[PDB]
Amino acid sequence: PVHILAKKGEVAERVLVVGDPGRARLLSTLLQNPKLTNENRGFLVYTGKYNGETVSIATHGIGGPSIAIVLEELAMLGANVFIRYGTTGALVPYINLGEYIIVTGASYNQGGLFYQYLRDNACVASTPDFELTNKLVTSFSKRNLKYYVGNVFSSDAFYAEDEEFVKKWSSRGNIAVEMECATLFTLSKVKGWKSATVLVVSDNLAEELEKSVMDGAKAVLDTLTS
Amino acid sequence: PVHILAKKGEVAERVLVVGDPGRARLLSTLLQNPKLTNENRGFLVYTGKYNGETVSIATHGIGGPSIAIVLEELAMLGANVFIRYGTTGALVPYINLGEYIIVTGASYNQGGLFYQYLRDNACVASTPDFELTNKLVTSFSKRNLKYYVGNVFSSDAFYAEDEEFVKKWSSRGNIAVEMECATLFTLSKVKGWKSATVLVVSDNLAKEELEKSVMDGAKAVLDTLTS
Amino acid sequence: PVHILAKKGEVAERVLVVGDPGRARLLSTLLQNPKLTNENRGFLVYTGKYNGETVSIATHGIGGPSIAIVLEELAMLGANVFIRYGTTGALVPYINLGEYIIVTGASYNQGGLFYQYLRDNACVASTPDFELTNKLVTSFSKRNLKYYVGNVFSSDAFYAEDEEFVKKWSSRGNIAVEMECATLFTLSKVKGWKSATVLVVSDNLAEELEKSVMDGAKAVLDTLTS
Amino acid sequence: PVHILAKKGEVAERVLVVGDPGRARLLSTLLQNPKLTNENRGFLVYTGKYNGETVSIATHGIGGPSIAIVLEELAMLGANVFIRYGTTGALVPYINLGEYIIVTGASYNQGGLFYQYLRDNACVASTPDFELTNKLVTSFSKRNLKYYVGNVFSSDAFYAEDEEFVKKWSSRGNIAVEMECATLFTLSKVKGWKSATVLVVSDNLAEELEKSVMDGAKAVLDTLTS
Amino acid sequence: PVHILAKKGEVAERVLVVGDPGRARLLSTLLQNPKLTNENRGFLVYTGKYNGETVSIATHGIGGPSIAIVLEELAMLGANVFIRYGTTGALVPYINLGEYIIVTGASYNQGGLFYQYLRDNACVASTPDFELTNKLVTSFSKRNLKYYVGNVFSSDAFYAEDEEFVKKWSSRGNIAVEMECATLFTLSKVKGWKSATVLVVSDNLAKEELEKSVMDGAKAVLDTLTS
Amino acid sequence: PVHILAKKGEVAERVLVVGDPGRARLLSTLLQNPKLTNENRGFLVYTGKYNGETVSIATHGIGGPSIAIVLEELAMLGANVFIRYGTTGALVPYINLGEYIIVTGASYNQGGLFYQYLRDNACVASTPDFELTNKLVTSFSKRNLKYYVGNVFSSDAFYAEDEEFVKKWSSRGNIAVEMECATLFTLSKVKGWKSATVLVVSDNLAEELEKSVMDGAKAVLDTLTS
Repeated sequence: PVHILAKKGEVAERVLVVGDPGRARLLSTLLQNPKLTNENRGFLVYTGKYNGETVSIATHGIGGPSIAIVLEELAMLGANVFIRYGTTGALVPYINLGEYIIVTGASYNQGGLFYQYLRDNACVASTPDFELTNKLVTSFSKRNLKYYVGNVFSSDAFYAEDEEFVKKWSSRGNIAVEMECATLFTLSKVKGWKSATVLVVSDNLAEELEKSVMDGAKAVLDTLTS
Repeated sequence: PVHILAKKGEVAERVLVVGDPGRARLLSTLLQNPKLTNENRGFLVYTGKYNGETVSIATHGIGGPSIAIVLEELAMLGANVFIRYGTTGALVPYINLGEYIIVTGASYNQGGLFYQYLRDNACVASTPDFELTNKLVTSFSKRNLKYYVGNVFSSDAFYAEDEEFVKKWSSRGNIAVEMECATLFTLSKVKGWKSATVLVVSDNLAKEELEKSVMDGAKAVLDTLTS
Repeated sequence: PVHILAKKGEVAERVLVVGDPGRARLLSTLLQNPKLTNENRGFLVYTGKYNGETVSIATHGIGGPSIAIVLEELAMLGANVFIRYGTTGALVPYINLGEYIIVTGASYNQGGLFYQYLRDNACVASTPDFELTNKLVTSFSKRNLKYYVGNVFSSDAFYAEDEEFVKKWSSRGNIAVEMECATLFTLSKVKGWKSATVLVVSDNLAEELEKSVMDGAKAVLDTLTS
Repeated sequence: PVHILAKKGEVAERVLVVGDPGRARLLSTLLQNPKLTNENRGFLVYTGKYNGETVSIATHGIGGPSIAIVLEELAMLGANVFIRYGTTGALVPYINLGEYIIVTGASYNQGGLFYQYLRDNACVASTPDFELTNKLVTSFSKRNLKYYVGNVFSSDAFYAEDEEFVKKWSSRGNIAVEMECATLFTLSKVKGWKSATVLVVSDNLAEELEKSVMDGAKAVLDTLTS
Repeated sequence: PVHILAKKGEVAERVLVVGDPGRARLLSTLLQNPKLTNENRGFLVYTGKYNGETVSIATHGIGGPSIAIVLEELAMLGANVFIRYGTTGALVPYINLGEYIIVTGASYNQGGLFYQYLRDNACVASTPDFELTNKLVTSFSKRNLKYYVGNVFSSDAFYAEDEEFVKKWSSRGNIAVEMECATLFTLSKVKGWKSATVLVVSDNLAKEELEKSVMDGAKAVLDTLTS
Repeated sequence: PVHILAKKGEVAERVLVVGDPGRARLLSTLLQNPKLTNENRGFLVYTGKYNGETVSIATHGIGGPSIAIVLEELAMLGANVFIRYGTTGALVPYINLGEYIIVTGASYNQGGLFYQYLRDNACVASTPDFELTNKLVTSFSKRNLKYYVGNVFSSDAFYAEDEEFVKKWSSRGNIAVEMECATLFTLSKVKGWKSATVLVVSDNLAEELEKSVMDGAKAVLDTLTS
């Protein structure tokens, strides 16, 4: 690997991936004896223990191309189970800020990265691992956290204008919008990794936040070590 | 409707859909007082009771265009919950004939029917209802039936040649191939219906037996539909 | 064959295909000594004689994927000449219910089945056999039937909405809409089969009907056996 | 019109179009009292009489974009019936040099010009006028000419390489390759013009020629004026 | 070649290409001892000298398919440097009729000719040779001619309707529209030829005069080609 | 802006953008009185003076989606001139490590981000600003640095396999491969910003490095303030 410079044995098989390096550092506090194993290119990676298991928390930056690079290199270092923990904008009225969304699939526009990996324009089912996702639901339910289960649209252009945005994507079965779930799910299916995702609603297109991010992180870490 | 000619209220809200009219007839014997509510164009639809609950068993033919028409017309007659029960060809070697596959998503080639409904070529997530699919897993487990959970490729050309077929679709996360799950899942997401699918493995690309497998799984699906 | 379980020798080289099993059974009364050679999966197939030749009438269901399977299996049993006889909705105001349309070509949205068979998105000319089609015109003339010759749009989504449907397809040279001739024509040109199509107008998007179907069926049978 | 500077009244309703200015000049000798009504940009157009009717012979250059412009301008001047007469390379072994191909449809790769005119990638049936085409068959028969009826592939890249060229297009129902009938047919169906095409085989990818061109030209003129 | 029927060595390595045969003839009078090296199919090609250097002026007709054939055949006859000199319609209001546009790149709709040459739908950068384009800017500046530098949209359908034409292409970084730059640039990149383009503005979508503009710019192009 | 939290007046009109936060910090040393104006999400942005002008050095992360976000927000804060300074893998034999490439255009696979911004699949010319790029050449020439001018392929999948990679892209006129030039150029053309790019060759697919990066940075800063 040329972006994540951690040595083999420094990355755990179980990894919690976040887009914001700042969140990676903040969540490392939930691990026992956390150690920084990479800082190159801003991709902070911490490794420690939790619930009798070794786990790593890694930064993936923003966008499909960026997360694909991080997942590929972490895998080269031993990782094989990834749970995405990010933020999202809800596309439906009833979901409130600070609540969570457990992702069941990802809609996306074809092209670029997908074409290079799949070699044609087939719409391959972009879904998380069945069992891992159910473990997430169980964990969030045990911690009495309010969540919704559903598909999300993985956008590549956060600023491209679309006057029909909310109605378009929500009418297509998506309850939220984010940017890297489709890449995570599809690449994992091709590579044989087990992946899932949970998002914190930080906006609704249709301190309390710190509490939300922290609460959800504990639930994800429980899932990763169960 | 112009294809399904059922009379007012003859169709249940929950429907078990199959591609073979012969299977619809056969499975209708699992229902209490089954009645033939439609026979037009060969699309046999029966309605009766299972565990005290009213349900229908409907024929959808072969292919996306056919199942789309049947789902649209059943919905106009009052249906809003659909569980497809079909046959499939496995794409991986560890799955045996007669076992079952509970579908979690569907891969497909874009264009045609999807372009007309979606209005562009976006790859909209073609997935079943989460809750309903989990209920199916529970039902099959309770009846000690051997199943696998995974995605399938919904093909439009049964006889089209592809020398790299198995490796291509299996390397893409699909464990089996059939022809209408992608249409079922996507149209349901768009129209607001709750759908799911269970398939009986009849071939592995990697009669008494088949009928027994079909009958055993049908009970598990019906349990789910009336739960 | 997996869906049509007729024994080889029971399917004629000349086949009249219809989408409705009910029409197959009704039209079988026009043959001499008809025998049901298949009913599996609802695909009724009858074989008998008409003006000195053996002919089969087969059901193809609805949609490209369905007719493709039926055609491939009938061919594996010995069929090589197909004439589709179905229903259609006119796209132009001057065509009346009960009249006929002899098809000269089919417009279609590419993808799916065409991509699997052609291996790319080329717009292969989807046309019927020239000779067979002219014989159809001659047969319908001889019987004094009212027909029109033109292209049709083979739709894959009967219920999908399009606010400009009639204007769009009629301005693209199509005079009616149906669902399987694009598949019939293209697959035939690829496999080397001789095919054609006649449609009965049952709607105009822009007793008598029973007689319309029967009258045109006789014209089609004369052609198949000419 | 911007490219064809003929004055209105100088272009006939019936037009024989050829790609080579030189063939336009040569074939003008078959008309009575021919007059050059345009030479701008090399697009020679001649107008005269033949068996009681006024007819024009026009040059269309090479390629879809070129013929599209010429057709649009000839139409703005009063033309509404077009018959292309060009050269082609056979894709099947039994067709010999000097023989003719009466075109029934055109296969093409979508995009560019078709996207600009149709507004999306729909595979609109690219076929000639049914009546006009049958009249061509009759005319060529009467003159005892050797012809074949079939589809052709309208290529946009004469020199692009394709190791499977002949096998691919011949297996797709095409018996010859040319460059502008897909444009001719589709644009005609959209604009409401009546069009057809006959080609002289000058190569087989799978004195005498001068006479072949002249013989078929007479057949085409009889059709245009029938 | 089967379209350009020139005899051995009658075509120069450097060629000024134009779409109008009439312009080729007219500009040939700027050359020392001009000779007509081809007239087949109307594609007039002349060869002569300019500033002691041998050069050719060739006709390419209209559209990508036509210019591709002509460029391929000229290259088979020894040409490897091409500068297109055509006419264009401006897409922005500040450019006046008779002024010039030195092209830096070409926008285009995919498919057809590009698919056959590139073998897929990748958007390969359709740009001219950097060095040659800079030489054109210098040449035009030396002759005090009014020019603008920018990208153009290479259209395949002159008469196809588009109610949002000007705003669409101008908002996409294009300052003018014509029909064969995309083909010229892309084919040249693939075949190893050095190409560039200069256009005379004959219309703004936002005879004596035109001929003068055409003549003045032709000298600047010829200076560049023989530099 | 929600990713780059710098206040208006804290970002200069002229910006040098790099993918690696580490390079942003290292190059800030070349500015007079540099100040850190943003660190949120790891997107380090420094602002200072150079050659009598105010300039900013900003981090854009990896990939089209990531750089699009950074450019959009910097623009919202006043930036309008951007020069990309990154690393690349050469696709041609003759270019050596440590040397530079001044980009004249970017090839790319359509889809995702481009579709969302352009609203269809047109291949819009992805080129840098003419004048700015020439200023770069002048600046690199004045500092006696070895550079090559040419197009690059902007890949979205750094790890997707392609056995024909080098020959494919180099035969298409690209001399190097990177990941965000196409997004930079195209978005700038749409938004009206002036952009350019120079890359340091760090690999050839067909301390000394520190020196190369530093030398090139001075040349880019000269260009930005000229």
